[PDB]
Amino acid sequence: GPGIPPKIEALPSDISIDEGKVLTVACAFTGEPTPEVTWSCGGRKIHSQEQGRFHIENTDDLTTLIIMDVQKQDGGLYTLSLGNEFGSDSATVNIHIRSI
Repeated sequence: GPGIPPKIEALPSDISIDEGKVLTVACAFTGEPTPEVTWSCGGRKIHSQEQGRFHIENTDDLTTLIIMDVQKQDGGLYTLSLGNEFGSDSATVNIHIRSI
């Protein structure tokens, strides 16, 4: 086909979750060819780690950020960026971790 610039369908502005739980943030998108997905926090790319607490699952129209056993230190602004040959898009979600 002709190609389609990437577009984050929607990302929440804010999400609150209890400390100690597993956070799951799914976000739908469009783009052709499939956009490269980058999640970042503090200006730094988050890497999906088999043995860590942070995991990322990407498909052709969805990306899901997973944070296991969330801690207060995990709170903050997470940026999702999408890039392909026809353009880019980004959005930020503020993750709030609730005490106790």
